[PDB]
Amino acid sequence: KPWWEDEWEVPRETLKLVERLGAGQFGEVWMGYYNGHTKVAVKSLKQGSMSPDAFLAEANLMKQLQHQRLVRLYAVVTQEPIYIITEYMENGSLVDFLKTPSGIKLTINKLLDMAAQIAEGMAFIEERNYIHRDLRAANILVSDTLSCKIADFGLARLIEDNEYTAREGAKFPIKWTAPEAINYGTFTIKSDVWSFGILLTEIVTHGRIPYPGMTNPEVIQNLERGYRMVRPDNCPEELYQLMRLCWKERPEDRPTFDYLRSVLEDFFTAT
Ligand SMILES: COc1ccc2c(c1)c(-c1cc3nccnc3[nH]1)cn2C
Repeated sequence: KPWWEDEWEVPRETLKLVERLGAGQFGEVWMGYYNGHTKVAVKSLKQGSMSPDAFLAEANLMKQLQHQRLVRLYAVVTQEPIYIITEYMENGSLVDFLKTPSGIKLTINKLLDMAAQIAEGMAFIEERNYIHRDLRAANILVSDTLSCKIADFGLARLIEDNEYTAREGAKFPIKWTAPEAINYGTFTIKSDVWSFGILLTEIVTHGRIPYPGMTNPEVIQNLERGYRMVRPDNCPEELYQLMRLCWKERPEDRPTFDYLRSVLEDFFTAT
């Protein structure tokens, strides 16, 4: 729909940017208020840094993916500078939160709780025939009530047929990305499952970088041998064995996201 007819389009006057949370190559991220009272997060596009159409594609995708466990699109300003306005998450990135004084005091119980909420969000995505492709602690946001939500749908895709294949020159974070997606550029919901496995190590290690003390080539090489990530410190063996299902050699052998939720809910209540 055209902006003058789009229900997500708002006048720019309704927004007040209060505090800059981040700045990068492609724009900024602010905490602000909509109509005076409603805390929102504003992502503004740096005019010229990238394509307005490419920028907005993230918003259009969020129109299709609405759920309590996914960070919600709030509105767009489609005149330059382009704004994407979203649900505000008071506790920010999971990778950052786990490192704060509060984050540090969480029981393994609450950690499993959180892990279950993420998998619940991914189950909705799995069921809607989407993939995320960028799943990792840095892209999970945390509310003021210590609940978690999927974020960053920049690379997220709808799957008409089974697979989305990226460019041959396309490059992805090597520690989080499934072998097939690194090697062949082929992504499926199953390659998100692999990332989920890695994310579990970030949760239990409180946001430490995966594969401690290993370069990418060493990581790619260990995997090809049949090795997986060394048991993280203080990791329940149950959770570790769950990570392992996520890291199965064949995509189709990796569990569903609905299975992972249900399993993580059993771990959680049993503690
Ligand atoms: C740059 O990363 C940060 C650092 C601190 C932060 C943030 C992001 C956020 C935050 C970023 C963010 N982005 C979208 C929707 N909700 C959000 N909440 C809140 N705090 C307190």
